[PDB]
Amino acid sequence: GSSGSSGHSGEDLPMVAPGNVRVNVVNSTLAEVHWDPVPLKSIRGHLQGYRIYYWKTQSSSKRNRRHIEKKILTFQGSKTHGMLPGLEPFSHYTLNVRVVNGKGEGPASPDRVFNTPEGSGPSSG
Repeated sequence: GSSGSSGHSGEDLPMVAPGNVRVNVVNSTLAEVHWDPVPLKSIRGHLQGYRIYYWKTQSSSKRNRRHIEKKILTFQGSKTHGMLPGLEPFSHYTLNVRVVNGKGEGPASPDRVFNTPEGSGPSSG
């Protein structure tokens, strides 16, 4: 076989994703992800931001419009941590970090997990 043709010229694009990924749950509804500040050599050009993809785990939609809600988070500029607000308590979540530059994204780093504690607020039933 082959599978080939198409070429390009230009297109600087990123190459690797951030080191030492971790996440710390902060509040019942708020977590804080951590990652390493990648080299410009991997960014190739001008770092726009970190994006984070994440989804609800341990809910599992089932039957009625069965899919997984795969949400996105936006941290422009060269942070090394970024919060997950507007989540749920007593739930598992999965997320991953991706670099973005002036040309596009590159790869996403290894996925991570966090479970949120229990709750807080005027719950009753």
